[PDB]
Amino acid sequence: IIDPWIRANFVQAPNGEFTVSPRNAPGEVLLNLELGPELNPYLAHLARMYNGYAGGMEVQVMLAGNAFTAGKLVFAAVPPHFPVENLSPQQITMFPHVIIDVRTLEPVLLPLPDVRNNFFHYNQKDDPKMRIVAMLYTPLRSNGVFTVSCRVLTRPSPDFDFTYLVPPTVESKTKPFTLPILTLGELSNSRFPVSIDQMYTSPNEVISVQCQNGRCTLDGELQGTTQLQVSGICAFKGEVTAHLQDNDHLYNITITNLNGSPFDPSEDIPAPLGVPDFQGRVFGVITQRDKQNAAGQSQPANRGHDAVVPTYTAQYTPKLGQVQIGTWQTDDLKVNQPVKFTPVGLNDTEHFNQWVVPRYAGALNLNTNLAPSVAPVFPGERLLFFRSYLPLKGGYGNPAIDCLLPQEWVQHFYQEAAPSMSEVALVRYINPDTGRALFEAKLHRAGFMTVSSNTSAPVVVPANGYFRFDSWVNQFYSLAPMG
Ligand SMILES: [Zn+2]
Repeated sequence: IIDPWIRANFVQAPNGEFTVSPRNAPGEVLLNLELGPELNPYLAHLARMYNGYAGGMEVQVMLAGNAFTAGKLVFAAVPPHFPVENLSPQQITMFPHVIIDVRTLEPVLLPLPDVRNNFFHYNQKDDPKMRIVAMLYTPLRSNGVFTVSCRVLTRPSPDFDFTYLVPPTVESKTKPFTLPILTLGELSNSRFPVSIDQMYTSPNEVISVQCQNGRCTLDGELQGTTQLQVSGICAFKGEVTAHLQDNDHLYNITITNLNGSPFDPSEDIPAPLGVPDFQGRVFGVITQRDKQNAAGQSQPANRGHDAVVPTYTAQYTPKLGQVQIGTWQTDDLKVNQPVKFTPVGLNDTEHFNQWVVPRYAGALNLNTNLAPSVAPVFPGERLLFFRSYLPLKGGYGNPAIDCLLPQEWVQHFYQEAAPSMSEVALVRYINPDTGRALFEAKLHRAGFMTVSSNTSAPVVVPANGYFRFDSWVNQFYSLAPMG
């Protein structure tokens, strides 16, 4: 079935690119890949039309170093159900292996067999398979800071074959990860219902964030209070159940879900979906349309006013089903009638902290079912944000919400739901008139981006640039410096 061009020529793997520097030590696994069609884009296209597969492959490795470096790498094949975590460089020579110097101008070849105890593999129902492992065999001396770039190419062996025809692109587990082609003038903020202004790198005191809107993994798993509508970010609806007099007016509100269903407090969610996930005074518009008809040509009556929702206080308890608003010196809200809130911005920058999570069940309770905190782990990297600027009702300031993902990428990751081949995907930011990349970043499975920078500053880009998915990499991959 396979075209004889495919069987004769090597094509770059989707898990292909890696690095080796003299900051690496012999004993660290630089490359750990698994057998299967995902190592070849033509086979990855043909795999979406069949049910199963069997067969081994052939791997070519290119190294790019000069005549001023020294050292040896080793590439070996490791069978299924063998532990890989405590391999030493002495043990890896007891496998089918190849040892190469870094000064060479010629690529390296290794066959990767398909050792199995059955007739074929299924695309669903995964099972362990053969792997290829690379570690540094002798220490790397770049005498006369020099990072060496490396690529992996594959092609099928003469015994590789596909088994049963299924309808194309229906069966999952064969879908490739794609990233949508949208510019920053077309993306939207995911933690507040405005549009994205620029890209920005994190401050020196921000090393770990935990937000609850705009959290979604690359596999398409919504987390926290993340929903899909832009009109539902920082918005809620329900009925007024209470009234209070103060300097102001208070209007306690029992909230429901945004589809109209009542909110069950025992669900595995921190709060109803789409409530604000930061501390501050959210400014917006509250509105009522009545449920009974006063005469009025057989129509209901309507109210709409300005309101403030403070989320740092003891009465912002959306997990318990309550929220309290405020109208400055206005009393026109009927009790026992439905309300809807539409967010506009903030009132002032008082008690405004964007990286502090509210107490969703109030005081005397702990937040449960929270999305996990994210952070960079590689030495010398920081978080990358998408920054918008918000309106204020009064006072002085220039407030800003940062987000981890654009809302359109959340939507695309939900609709596609492709499997993740590794822990980190390498992306680049392409200038489409020339083809030159501007910077490169890491995109993690949990849904956040890190760059290699020393400053907290806005990122100056052209107007038509976009991100492009290039490869799946591992944790040892060393990004080029952004500045
Ligand atoms: Zn009142």
